[PDB]
Amino acid sequence: SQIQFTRHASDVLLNLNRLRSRDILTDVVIVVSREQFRAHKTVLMACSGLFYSIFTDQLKRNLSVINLDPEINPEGFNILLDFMYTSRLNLREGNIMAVMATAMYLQMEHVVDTCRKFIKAS
Amino acid sequence: DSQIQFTRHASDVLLNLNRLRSRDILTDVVIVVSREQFRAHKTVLMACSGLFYSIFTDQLKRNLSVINLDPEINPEGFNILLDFMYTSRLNLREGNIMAVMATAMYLQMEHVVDTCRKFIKAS
Ligand SMILES: Cc1cc(-c2cn(CC(=O)Nc3cc(N4CCOCC4)ncc3Cl)c3nc(-c4cnn(C)c4)n(C)c(=O)c23)cc(C#N)c1O
Ligand SMILES: Cc1cc(-c2cn(CC(=O)Nc3cc(N4CCOCC4)ncc3Cl)c3nc(-c4cnn(C)c4)n(C)c(=O)c23)cc(C#N)c1O
Repeated sequence: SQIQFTRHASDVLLNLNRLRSRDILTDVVIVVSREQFRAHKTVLMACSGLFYSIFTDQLKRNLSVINLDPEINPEGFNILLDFMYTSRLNLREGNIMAVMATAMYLQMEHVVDTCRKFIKAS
Repeated sequence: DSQIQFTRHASDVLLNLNRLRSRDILTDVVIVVSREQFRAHKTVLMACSGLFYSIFTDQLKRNLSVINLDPEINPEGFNILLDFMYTSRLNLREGNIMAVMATAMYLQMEHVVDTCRKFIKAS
């Protein structure tokens, strides 16, 4: 017998995004071409297969500054990073290309799937 | 303006954070509760507790790796609330209601406290 708090997880994520906005306990800077992004490694690992792999591998686990592949563009990463901390994704025909490629690179199948559906729809 | 919202994202994030805790991956604090030690992520503690948010909002308190709770706090009560923080689920029983409530009040977790109040009424 347990009590289920329906909004707990969502409330936790809100507060994690609050901490991100004020740069509290952020422990990694993601560099994407010309832009810097600060985040929590734990959240990154919780939302991306790439980051889960990096931060559990003996080569890159302790890095505090990560450089994504040059082909990734900052606009797409910003979108997916905001999704990580909000569960919300702003998808349009003008950014779907970048969003889908970034999500495939970050290994985030749900966004990829949603992108594929968005394409075959329009 | 509008956007797509993934209804299960947050729950899966929390589950993966709990998996990292179980693996002791990127845990950055030890909470000492009488004779017991609990490892955790400050970020989750801050996101779930008014006490932990207040403590760790100080970068010098945030630098600490060992936090001793009030010695009067029951370790089983804290363990129940720690599991709750990482799962959204609270194991409330007649055998533990008093420890959970006192601990929830100490950690400044209103929803659990009020849940315990409703529980005590129903009993
Ligand atoms: C909430 C959310 C999460 C993810 C998402 C997160 N992670 C990383 C991840 O799994 N971390 C953890 C896994 C475990 N394990 C416990 C034992 O069993 C399960 C694994 N423990 C702790 C952590 Cl932290 C993803 N990894 C992949 C992937 C690609 N190749 N492989 C081999 C895996 N794919 C495809 C994904 O989608 C995601 C994506 C989205 C989206 N969109 C999303 O919303
Ligand atoms: C999901 C969940 C959360 C909480 C819960 C979490 N926090 C801590 C918290 O808010 N941290 C953050 C706050 C902010 N903001 C602060 C205000 O504006 C600027 C930004 N930014 C990031 C973070 Cl991390 C709580 N603090 C109190 C409390 C008691 N006195 N005071 C003064 C506060 N009470 C009563 C609570 O319940 C909770 C409890 C439960 C339960 N049960 C639960 O399920």
